[PDB]
Amino acid sequence: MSTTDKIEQKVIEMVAEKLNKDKAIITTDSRFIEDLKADSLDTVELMMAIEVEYGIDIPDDEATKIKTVSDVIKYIKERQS
Repeated sequence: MSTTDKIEQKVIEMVAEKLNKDKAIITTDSRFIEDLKADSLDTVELMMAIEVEYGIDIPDDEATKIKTVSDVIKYIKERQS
């Protein structure tokens, strides 16, 4: 049995709290960065909430490795020690 599976279905609640994206907007290719025009000073805390929530770390280098629903579950997965 694996718990990570719950992450693939829980991600919706994550991305919804990360960039304040409504559940009716949560999409795999959610480009909130462009559509919502997520500024830099804003992404600082917005993206930070992903570290205090998941309890992991995500440097600028991997900032684009957990932005998408498929990348967040694909990265955080292998990242989860």
